Amino acid sequence: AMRQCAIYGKGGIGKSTTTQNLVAALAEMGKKVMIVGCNPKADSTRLILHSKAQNTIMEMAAEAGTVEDLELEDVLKAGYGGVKCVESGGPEPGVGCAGRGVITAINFLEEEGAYEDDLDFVFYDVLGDVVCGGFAMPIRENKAQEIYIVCSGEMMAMYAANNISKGIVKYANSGSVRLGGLICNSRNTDREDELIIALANKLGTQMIHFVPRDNVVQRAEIRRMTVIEYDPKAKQADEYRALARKVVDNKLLVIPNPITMDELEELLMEFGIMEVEDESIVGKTAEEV
Amino acid sequence: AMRQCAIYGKGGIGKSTTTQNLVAALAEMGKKVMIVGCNPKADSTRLILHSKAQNTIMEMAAEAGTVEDLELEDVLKAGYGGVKCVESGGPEPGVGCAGRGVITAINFLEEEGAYEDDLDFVFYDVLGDVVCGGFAMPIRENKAQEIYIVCSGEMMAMYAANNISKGIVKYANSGSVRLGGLICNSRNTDREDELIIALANKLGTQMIHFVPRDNVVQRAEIRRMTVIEYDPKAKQADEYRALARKVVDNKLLVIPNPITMDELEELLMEFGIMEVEDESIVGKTAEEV
Ligand code: SF4
Repeated sequence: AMRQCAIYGKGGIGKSTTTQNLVAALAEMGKKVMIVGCNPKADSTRLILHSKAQNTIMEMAAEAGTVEDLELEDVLKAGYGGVKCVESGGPEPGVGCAGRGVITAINFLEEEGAYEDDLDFVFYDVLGDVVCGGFAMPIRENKAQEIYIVCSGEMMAMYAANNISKGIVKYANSGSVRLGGLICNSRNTDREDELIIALANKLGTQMIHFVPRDNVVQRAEIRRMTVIEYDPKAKQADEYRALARKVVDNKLLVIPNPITMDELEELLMEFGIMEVEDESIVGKTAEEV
Repeated sequence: AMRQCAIYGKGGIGKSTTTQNLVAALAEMGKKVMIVGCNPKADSTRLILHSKAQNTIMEMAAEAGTVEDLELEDVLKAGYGGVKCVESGGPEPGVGCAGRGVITAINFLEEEGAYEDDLDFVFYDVLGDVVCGGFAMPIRENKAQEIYIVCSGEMMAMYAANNISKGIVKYANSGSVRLGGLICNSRNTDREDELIIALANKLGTQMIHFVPRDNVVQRAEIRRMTVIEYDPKAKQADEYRALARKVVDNKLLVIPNPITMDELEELLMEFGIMEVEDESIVGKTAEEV
């Protein structure tokens, strides 16, 4: 029973680092896993392969002329734990849709049969900075049924998480696509552990894990490797193991309930990241009030 | 001579705040300016209109059934300095392309003739987090000829800036679309003033302004207004005036020269934001080295 998963979330909060460390812990569970990277920069596999940047299907279809002129040897690599690694590649900037890099990539892996081969998990590392039909490709073409959203106690991350949810909603009533939970990637904001459980409930799922911000994640990272690989005996290593536990063992897959902007500011004001408004000074000069 | 401009750049570095403050100083120059907001959240006009969030063409085409059922009174507002303000609106999450909200909006303004009416400047606030053909709509349909990119001394902002540039390149040899310069929105990183001039040269333009990070921008902002409007006698107000000067007076419009990733890490390592690599430890456990 090979399960199809995707890790969606906003950029710059270290989504990929957690995707890769989660996956590394699952290979330590003895699960064969394949990461399909879907970002324009090739950052979705570089901790598993010890790479500066893995070569992408777009760059190499450009070398060969078309996609059929490519063989799986150099498209799909494997590293720590025989974790298979593809990078889809980015759209030609300013002209292509991002989504077509990702279909080109899934189609190329269905055809050279990497999907029905021995695998336990597929994980698509997808950006959530814009929730358009471009980035919703693995949702719409029913390639990822289990979506876990990475966020933090901060507006844009949570905004992203809600919008990803609205998309799961449209496609839920014509497929197996469900939200399996949220993951807080700590930004050391005061009581964000709580904030993301609050959000996870008003959406109808759980906060399946709180990932703290250790120092070792950064020290393993400058070595182009995971914390599971660098120091298995650290606190943080156990954090990812525990997340990878919960993901196998999870059966709480839902069709979420998106909130409003007003409701979202509630959550941010209540837990104190957002400042409680004063319209008694809105629109007034330095001098007036 | 009404000039068509776009402000492209990565999110979360306060692009919109500088777009709106720049435009506010131009209304103080006595220029009629229209901001066309292109982001899925309505944050491109809210400092000019003192608004929580301006209503968007997408939400209101949804009310009325189609776009023709809308009149310019409530689509296009005006605030501080008779600065016209439209918000394009976002794609239905997970299904539409972002680009079609922006064509639907420019087409609606061409037809109800807001473009040939008395105007000096048009400014499209466009996201740069993904440089796909979706967000390159104002470039491809030759609606913005002068593109000024906002960035900072940090990897992703610079990456964004280069990618926007690759886009200007593809569309330059079939239109008047040019890069008029970069703008560093300081993040108080040590010597980023320098870094962005270095980048602006290896690309072939200029760093047309350095915008510092004042405290007053934040205090004007919680009042839903610009610094030009809140305290004209601050240092920061003068900063935006100087930028708005340079933009009118600018005639250095180019077809840029994108650099590589390697060249980009050069610039980051040279000015000290990026750490000088050691591959003598890449791939080694805590224990080995
Ligand atoms: S659908 Fe999204 S990724 Fe595709 S071209 Fe449009 S905005 Fe870009």
